[PDB]
Amino acid sequence: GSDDGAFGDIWAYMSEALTGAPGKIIACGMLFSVAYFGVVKPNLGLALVSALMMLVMANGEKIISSFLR
Amino acid sequence: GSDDGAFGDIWAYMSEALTGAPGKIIACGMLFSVAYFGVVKPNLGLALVSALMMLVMANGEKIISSFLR
Amino acid sequence: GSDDGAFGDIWAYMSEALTGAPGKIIACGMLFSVAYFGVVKPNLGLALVSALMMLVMANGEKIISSFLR
Amino acid sequence: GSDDGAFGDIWAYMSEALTGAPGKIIACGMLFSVAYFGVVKPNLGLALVSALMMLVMANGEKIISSFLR
Amino acid sequence: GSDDGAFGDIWAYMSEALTGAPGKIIACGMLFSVAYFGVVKPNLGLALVSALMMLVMANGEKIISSFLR
Amino acid sequence: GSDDGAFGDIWAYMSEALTGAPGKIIACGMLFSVAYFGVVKPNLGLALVSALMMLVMANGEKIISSFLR
Amino acid sequence: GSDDGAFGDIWAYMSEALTGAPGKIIACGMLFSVAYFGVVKPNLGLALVSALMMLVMANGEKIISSFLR
Amino acid sequence: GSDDGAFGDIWAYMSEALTGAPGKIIACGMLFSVAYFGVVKPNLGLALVSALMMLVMANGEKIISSFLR
Amino acid sequence: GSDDGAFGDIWAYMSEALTGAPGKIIACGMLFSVAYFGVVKPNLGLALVSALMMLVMANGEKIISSFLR
Amino acid sequence: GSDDGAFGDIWAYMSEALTGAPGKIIACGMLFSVAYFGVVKPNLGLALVSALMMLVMANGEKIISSFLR
Amino acid sequence: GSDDGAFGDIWAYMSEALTGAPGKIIACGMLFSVAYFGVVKPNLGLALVSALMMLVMANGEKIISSFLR
Amino acid sequence: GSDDGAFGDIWAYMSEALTGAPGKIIACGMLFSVAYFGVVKPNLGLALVSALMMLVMANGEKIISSFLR
Amino acid sequence: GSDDGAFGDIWAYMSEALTGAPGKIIACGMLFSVAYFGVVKPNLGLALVSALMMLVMANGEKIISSFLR
Amino acid sequence: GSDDGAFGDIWAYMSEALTGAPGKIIACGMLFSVAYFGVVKPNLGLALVSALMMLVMANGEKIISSFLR
Amino acid sequence: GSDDGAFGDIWAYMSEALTGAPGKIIACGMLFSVAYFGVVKPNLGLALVSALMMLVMANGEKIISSFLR
Amino acid sequence: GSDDGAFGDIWAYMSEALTGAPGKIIACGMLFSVAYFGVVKPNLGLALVSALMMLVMANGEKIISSFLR
Amino acid sequence: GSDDGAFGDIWAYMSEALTGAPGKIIACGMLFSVAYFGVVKPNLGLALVSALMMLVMANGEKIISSFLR
Amino acid sequence: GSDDGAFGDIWAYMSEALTGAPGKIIACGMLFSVAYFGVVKPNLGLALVSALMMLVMANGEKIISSFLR
Amino acid sequence: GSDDGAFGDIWAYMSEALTGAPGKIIACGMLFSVAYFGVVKPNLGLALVSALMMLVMANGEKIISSFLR
Amino acid sequence: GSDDGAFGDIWAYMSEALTGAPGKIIACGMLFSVAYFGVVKPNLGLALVSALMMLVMANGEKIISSFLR
Ligand SMILES: CCCCCCCCCCCCCCCC(=O)OC[C@H](COP(=O)(O)OC[C@@H](O)CO)OC(=O)CCCCCCCCCCCCCCC
Ligand SMILES: CCCCCCCCCCCCCCCC(=O)OC[C@H](COP(=O)(O)OC[C@@H](O)CO)OC(=O)CCCCCCCCCCCCCCC
Ligand SMILES: CCCCCCCCCCCCCCCC(=O)OC[C@H](COP(=O)(O)OC[C@@H](O)CO)OC(=O)CCCCCCCCCCCCCCC
Ligand SMILES: CCCCCCCCCCCCCCCC(=O)OC[C@H](COP(=O)(O)OC[C@@H](O)CO)OC(=O)CCCCCCCCCCCCCCC
Ligand SMILES: CCCCCCCCCCCCCCCC(=O)OC[C@H](COP(=O)(O)OC[C@@H](O)CO)OC(=O)CCCCCCCCCCCCCCC
Ligand SMILES: CCCCCCCCCCCCCCCC(=O)OC[C@H](COP(=O)(O)OC[C@@H](O)CO)OC(=O)CCCCCCCCCCCCCCC
Ligand SMILES: CCCCCCCCCCCCCCCC(=O)OC[C@H](COP(=O)(O)OC[C@@H](O)CO)OC(=O)CCCCCCCCCCCCCCC
Ligand SMILES: CCCCCCCCCCCCCCCC(=O)OC[C@H](COP(=O)(O)OC[C@@H](O)CO)OC(=O)CCCCCCCCCCCCCCC
Ligand SMILES: CCCCCCCCCCCCCCCC(=O)OC[C@H](COP(=O)(O)OC[C@@H](O)CO)OC(=O)CCCCCCCCCCCCCCC
Ligand SMILES: CCCCCCCCCCCCCCCC(=O)OC[C@H](COP(=O)(O)OC[C@@H](O)CO)OC(=O)CCCCCCCCCCCCCCC
Ligand SMILES: CCCCCCCCCCCCCCCC(=O)OC[C@H](COP(=O)(O)OC[C@@H](O)CO)OC(=O)CCCCCCCCCCCCCCC
Ligand SMILES: CCCCCCCCCCCCCCCC(=O)OC[C@H](COP(=O)(O)OC[C@@H](O)CO)OC(=O)CCCCCCCCCCCCCCC
Ligand SMILES: CCCCCCCCCCCCCCCC(=O)OC[C@H](COP(=O)(O)OC[C@@H](O)CO)OC(=O)CCCCCCCCCCCCCCC
Repeated sequence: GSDDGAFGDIWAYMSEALTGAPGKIIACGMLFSVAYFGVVKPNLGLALVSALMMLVMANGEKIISSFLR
Repeated sequence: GSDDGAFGDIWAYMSEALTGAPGKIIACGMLFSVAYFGVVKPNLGLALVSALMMLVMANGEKIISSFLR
Repeated sequence: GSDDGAFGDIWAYMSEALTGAPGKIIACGMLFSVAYFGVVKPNLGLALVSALMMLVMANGEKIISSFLR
Repeated sequence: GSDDGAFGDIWAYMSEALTGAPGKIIACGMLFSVAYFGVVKPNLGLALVSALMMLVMANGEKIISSFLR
Repeated sequence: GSDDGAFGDIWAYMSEALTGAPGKIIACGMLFSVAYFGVVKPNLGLALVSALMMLVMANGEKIISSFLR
Repeated sequence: GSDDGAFGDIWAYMSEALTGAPGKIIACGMLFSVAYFGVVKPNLGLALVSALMMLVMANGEKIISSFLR
Repeated sequence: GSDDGAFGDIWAYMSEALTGAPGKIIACGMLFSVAYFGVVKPNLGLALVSALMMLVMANGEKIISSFLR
Repeated sequence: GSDDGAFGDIWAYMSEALTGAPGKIIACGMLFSVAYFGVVKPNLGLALVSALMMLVMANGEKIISSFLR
Repeated sequence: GSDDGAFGDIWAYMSEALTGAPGKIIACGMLFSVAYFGVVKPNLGLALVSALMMLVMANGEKIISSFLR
Repeated sequence: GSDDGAFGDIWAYMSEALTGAPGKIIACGMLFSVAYFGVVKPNLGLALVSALMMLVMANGEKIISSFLR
Repeated sequence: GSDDGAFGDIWAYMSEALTGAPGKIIACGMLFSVAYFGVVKPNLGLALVSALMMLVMANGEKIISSFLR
Repeated sequence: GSDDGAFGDIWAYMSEALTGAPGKIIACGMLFSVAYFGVVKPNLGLALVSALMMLVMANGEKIISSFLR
Repeated sequence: GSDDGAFGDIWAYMSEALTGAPGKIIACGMLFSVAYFGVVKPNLGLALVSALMMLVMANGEKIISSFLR
Repeated sequence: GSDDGAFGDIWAYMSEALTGAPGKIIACGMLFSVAYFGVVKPNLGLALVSALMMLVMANGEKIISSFLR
Repeated sequence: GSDDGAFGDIWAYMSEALTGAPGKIIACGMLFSVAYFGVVKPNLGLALVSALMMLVMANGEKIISSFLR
Repeated sequence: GSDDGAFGDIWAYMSEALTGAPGKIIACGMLFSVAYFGVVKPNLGLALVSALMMLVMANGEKIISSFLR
Repeated sequence: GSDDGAFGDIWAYMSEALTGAPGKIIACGMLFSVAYFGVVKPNLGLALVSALMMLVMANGEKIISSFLR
Repeated sequence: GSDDGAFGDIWAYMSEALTGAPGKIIACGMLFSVAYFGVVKPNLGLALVSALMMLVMANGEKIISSFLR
Repeated sequence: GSDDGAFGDIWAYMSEALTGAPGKIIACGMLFSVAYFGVVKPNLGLALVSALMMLVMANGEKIISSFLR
Repeated sequence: GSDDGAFGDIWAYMSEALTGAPGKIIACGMLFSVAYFGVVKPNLGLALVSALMMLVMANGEKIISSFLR
């Protein structure tokens, strides 16, 4: 596909925000949720799942660009 | 069918936008939704479903052209 | 029935447009709707229903000609 | 009743047009409406209702001739 | 990614709060839960798991910044 | 009741279509739905229910003719 | 009441059509609807309700004649 | 009141037609409507309401004669 | 029943697609789901259930043709 | 069945991804889960079950192609 | 209250029908529903609730006459 | 207020009919509705609500006379 | 109550069908469900509950006739 | 009860299928489940329970016919 | 019972697979489990139980055919 | 058709105004409406529909010229 | 298209107001609605949707100018 | 954008009220809701979500001004 | 923010009521719920969670004033 | 906080009822539950936990007043 056009700016902003401030806020939210739910039931596996989700987010733009040319 | 006519330009724009900027924006929206809903309930299967939906979107024009000659 | 007459040209245009540019535009609209509604609730079954509707559209002229001789 | 008279030609034209070009145009309109309304809410039952209406149209002249002798 | 933008202040507040007062409150909650559940079943391994979770929290901002550029 | 009359052709077409192409299409739709919903939750009991519904469809004309003389 | 009069023929036609071709067409419509809605949600209870409605239709003329003398 | 007079014949005809052929035609219409609307939404309660309306019609002349002496 | 008619092409396409590309895609989806859910809870019985569902899909057209003549 | 058609590309991508990068990611996830759950309860049998699941995944395309012709 | 008047016949018919044929039909409907819903989830408590509802129906006329003098 | 006047007879008839034949017919209608809706969802609480409504109807004339002197 | 009237035929048909073909079909459905759910969790107590439900169905007409005179 | 009627064919098919191909498939499913669950926990008592369930299935039609006359 | 019908192919495949490749895979799984659990607690009696389970599997089709005629 | 004549100037002005200032004003009105209605119910699909309507407006002159020669 | 003409001032005012005071008022309205609806059901995803709508509004003039030349 | 104009005062009032008395009232409402819903189900995570929503509200004016220039 | 204005009195009342009579009533409700749910399952940890929620309520006004200036 | 106001009476009643009749009823319920569950599994530790919960209830008003000024 083409990254330009009438919606090029919106797509660019979303792609940079995926690894930018909103993405970091969401990742910090996952970290806070993992810490909070670990008070009663300590489970560090959810931390690993959160790290994997962060890795997926870091590669989200590449995946989208590969699937949608 | 025929890709030309009075509505040829609209169809062409929609077909290129399916894998273009609007399609990439929608895919980034799916990625953001997967990241956001994973804060409380971490579920990486929805990421796989989103990848499959992106693959379907990448093949949408081919499917439409095959069904509608 | 008879495909000719005073309204033969209108019927011919509609029959070719069912699988032509307007039909492809409508199918692309279904694909866009399926992609958009899958952001919050991923559901690939609606994609299958859309494919079935496209198959029905591809056979619409045959069905109409068979029912209305 | 009698199919002839001063209005025999009008009745003949209407009876042939029920399954002719105007009837096929109306059936194609139903198909287009079913396809269009299926973009947001996919519902293939309306296609079945449209097929039943087409079947009724194909038998309209017989029904009219049976009721009105 | 970029730490600035419209959501830079929110991200900064969350990053400092991860190791700040809310994070310390959550860690104290884990300590209280470990002490309380140890009344009937004494288990100091959960204290070690809580310490590991605190160590993860102390490194949460670094992990998020490394994954999300 | 009587199978003939002004609506005899419509009733005949519907009765043959119950076990004909439309009925087979609906049964294939049930099979596709059973296969699709079995991806996340494998449940072969719905296949048995679909087979029972197909058996009911195969006997639909007999049931209608018995109830409505 | 009296089954004869100026409207005796209309009443006779309606009474025979209740269990005749129109009634059978309506019952086949219920069967088709039950089959179609069972694709996504298999529910054979609606088939039982349809059978009960067919039984009511088969006794409709008797009920009307008993209530209206 | 008095059932005779200049309008005695009209009143007599209407009173006998309430439970006669027109009333039976209207009741058959209610039965047909109940059967038709039950194709998509099966609801046998409307059949009970129709039976109650038929019972009211059977007692309409008595009610009118009691209210209007 | 009859495999031909106005809906013969749709039925043929659905029957071949049951064991064709869409059916294989659905089966691959079941395999992916079995692999994904086996990360946390390894359960190879769901693989056997998926194989049985694939066997049912391979025999779906035969079952439909046997039930609906 | 046929591997080609409108959905041939999607099926091909899924079949190669079963043993490709997504399949390897899922297998690495199983390995990570086995390692993590072995910290408190060492169980190398789950490693054998994971190896068997990997073997099943390596043969998934063959199984699907054999069941669905 | 008074059981007679212009609506005495309607009230009498309804009171006898509560324990008459319509009431027995409704009770048989409850029995059929209890049997049908017990196929997947066997629950004989709903049978007890249905028996209690039948007991209430048998005493409905007495309750109405006691409340409404 | 005054119970007499030009509208004294109408008010008297309505007050006696509230607990008379029309009121009993309405109460029997509530009982029939409770029985009918209990076929699919058994709920005896609606019977209690119906009994309370009957009690309100039995006291309707007293309430009206107390509010409107 | 009275077994005759306008709804006597419907009540008779339902009473005979409770122990007739529909009742036997429902009982066979319970047997099939018990067999199917016993594949993963063998539980012969549900067979006893199904037998008790069949016994209740065999006595349903007697219970209805006793409660509703 | 009576084995004939509008639903006689459905009941006959279900009764023969209880000990026919579907019943044998379900029994083979129980055998496969017993074999699979015996890999980790060898328990041949579940095989005896499965044999008893097969014996119950072989006598299901007799039980249904005895309970429902 | 009858081994043929709409489900004859599925039953045949399951019966041959009981002693075929899936059955041999399950038996090899039992052997692997016996070997693995014998590392810490050597117990050759579980090998005898596994051999008995294999013997039961080899006779599963005969048992099913004898119980279900 | 011919773009010239007595009404050539009016047609030219309307055609340029479709994509000119009035068309842009109408499109801005759609954007304002989408923003305003999104305050209570956020729905970005209406933005996509508005973009499609803008695309239709951009091609309106071509469509009119193609249909009306 | 042309931004000038008789309606150039209106279009200019609307374009500047989209990102001006009215647009900021509408965005503040979305923020207030998100805060208010979060009192009973806390949902920060609606905040993300509101941010995306604000981003769309910021690019509305560019989209309109690109679609309408 | 421009903060001045005819709607500058309204925008200024809304921006100051977001962090002013109405915003504080809404935040106190969230605190009251969190306290009230914690009576039956104690959940302090909703307090964290409320704090995050308050942080978003404190940065709402900055976000709006950044998105809408 | 500013604590004064048109809504200053409402905000003041809510802030004092958070630690006033309504807040104490809610805290007593939490204590009553903890006591009541401890009858069957004694759990004093919920008392600690309730104390923490009370501490949060005591600091709610400070948190709101800090977040919303 | 302030113990007076519009809700002062409700708070006073709740505070006195915590150690009054409702609190004593709840404590007696805990004693009855401890006695009842001790029939099969004698456990006097639950009596100690109940005594501690009673001590907490006796100090509930003091705790609430200290936390909420
Ligand atoms: C101020 C202190 C720093 C924040 C500390 C805590 C942050 C919260 C995360 C952990 C709480 C976990 C326990 C929750 C307890 C819980 O049950 O939560 C339920 C609540 C609702 O989430 P869902 O809608 O997924 O849940 C549906 C049901 O679960 C409803 O209960 O979850 C959230 O709202 C938290 C996720 C937000 C995380 C993403 C936030 C970032 C996106 C927005 C960024 C701002 C956009 C601004 C645009 C203007
Ligand atoms: C420019 C970018 C490419 C377009 C991207 C998106 C296209 C829109 C489709 C997905 C949006 C889905 C979410 C919608 C959200 C939504 O609620 O939509 C509601 C809106 C109204 O649809 P209905 O009238 O079916 O809805 C009734 C109620 O639902 C009203 O809300 O749906 C549409 O207008 C979209 C369907 C148009 C699809 C067919 C268009 C092709 C036909 C016209 C071709 C041109 C004819 C020209 C003749 C001159
Ligand atoms: C006042 C005295 C000092 C506090 C002492 C005890 C503190 C509680 C911790 C130990 C209790 C353990 C036994 C619990 C017994 C138990 O079953 O708890 C269940 C309860 C609910 O937790 P989850 O939602 O994880 O549980 C789901 C199910 O388990 C429900 O039972 O757990 C908590 O609420 C405690 C965790 C809060 C810990 C994090 C608190 C800090 C985050 C909030 C900070 C304030 C944000 C303010 C924003 C305005
Ligand atoms: C040609 C193939 C054979 C037909 C196959 C399917 C037949 C349709 C039945 C199943 C579709 C179910 C899903 C529908 C999806 C759906 O939403 O339907 C909605 C549509 C409208 O029904 P209502 O007006 O009850 O609905 C009001 C709203 O629901 C509108 O949506 O229902 C029908 O038209 C079907 C019922 C007709 C059945 C009675 C037909 C027989 C009466 C006429 C006989 C001819 C008289 C001729 C006189 C000249
Ligand atoms: C690109 C990489 C290759 C794909 C890898 C993964 C594929 C996904 C399968 C495994 C995910 C399992 C965990 C899911 C996690 C999960 O919770 O999923 C939930 C989601 C929704 O499924 P249901 O509607 O059954 O679920 C209802 C609720 O469970 C909603 O959560 O499931 C799916 O969408 C996956 C099934 C699609 C499988 C069939 C797809 C093939 C049909 C469409 C073919 C295209 C038609 C095109 C027509 C134009
Ligand atoms: C960054 C470091 C490298 C990653 C290290 C760890 C990876 C996680 C695996 C081990 C954690 C085990 C303990 C978990 C603790 C746990 O309770 O997990 C629960 C969580 C939810 O899984 P389910 O939905 O199966 O669970 C349902 C309930 O168990 C919820 O608790 O499991 C996962 O999400 C992990 C499986 C993902 C494994 C497959 C990932 C690959 C598929 C996606 C590939 C990307 C697709 C991208 C498309 C855009
Ligand atoms: C003949 C057999 C004995 C009757 C058996 C059943 C009686 C019906 C009650 C139960 C049906 C419940 C399920 C209904 C299914 C249903 O959806 O009903 C809908 C229908 C319309 O009621 P509404 O107008 O309240 O409903 C508005 C919407 O719900 C329309 O669907 O309800 C009725 O007509 C029943 C209430 C009549 C009850 C009061 C009747 C007594 C007043 C009239 C007395 C005669 C006056 C004569 C003056 C000349
Ligand atoms: C063709 C082969 C012979 C049939 C073999 C299997 C028959 C099915 C029974 C066992 C399946 C159990 C596992 C199901 C898996 C399952 O989840 O089922 C769910 C499905 C829906 O049942 P409910 O509506 O009770 O369930 C609500 C939710 O559970 C939806 O999942 O259950 C049925 O449809 C089966 C009961 C029908 C049994 C009664 C049928 C006889 C009444 C109709 C007679 C015909 C009337 C014709 C009138 C025209
Ligand atoms: C292709 C190779 C031959 C097949 C080998 C294995 C067959 C599967 C049996 C053993 C697996 C045991 C471990 C399962 C692991 C497991 O957890 O299974 C769970 C899954 C769901 O069963 P339920 O719904 O009873 O379970 C509810 C929860 O347990 C969900 O996990 O069980 C089945 O689907 C297997 C039973 C099917 C057996 C009956 C099949 C025959 C009926 C259908 C016949 C076709 C009808 C066609 C109509 C068109
Ligand atoms: C690649 C190397 C060769 C494989 C070596 C080891 C194979 C595993 C057997 C021994 C492990 C024993 C210790 C396990 C440790 C353990 O705790 O296992 C637990 C795990 C789960 O089994 P269950 O669901 O019976 O257990 C329930 C709980 O025990 C969960 O822990 O057992 C299995 O998955 C192994 C049985 C599979 C054996 C049957 C496999 C053949 C059927 C599938 C054939 C493929 C179908 C394909 C269809 C597409
Ligand atoms: C003074 C304090 C600062 C204001 C605080 C709150 C502002 C309201 C926003 C949040 C309320 C959310 C809950 C509402 C509850 C609710 O149900 O609202 C319903 C109400 C009606 O909206 P719709 O017509 O979309 O709704 C149709 C149905 O939902 C009717 O209920 O929504 C609005 O009016 C709010 C949106 C206005 C937001 C845009 C305002 C800016 C445009 C006008 C600028 C002035 C133009 C002046 C020209 C002279
Ligand atoms: C008179 C004796 C003293 C009161 C003793 C008990 C007080 C109740 C608390 C413990 C019951 C726990 C077991 C409940 C069993 C239960 O299931 O409850 C369910 C019920 C509904 O609560 P939710 O809406 O959170 O629940 C949703 C679902 O759980 C519905 O079941 O909970 C409450 O209503 C209790 C919380 C009220 C506590 C706050 C009350 C103070 C706020 C109002 C102050 C007055 C405002 C006046 C303005 C005019
Ligand atoms: C008449 C004889 C004297 C009473 C003897 C026994 C009293 C019951 C206590 C011991 C039973 C223990 C075994 C239960 C077996 C059991 O499973 O119980 C379950 C049942 C439900 O409790 P939960 O809702 O905590 O349980 C949720 C699930 O466990 C449901 O099973 O527990 C209670 O209802 C007992 C607690 C009431 C105790 C508090 C009562 C005082 C509050 C109400 C005061 C009146 C307010 C009036 C306002 C108008």
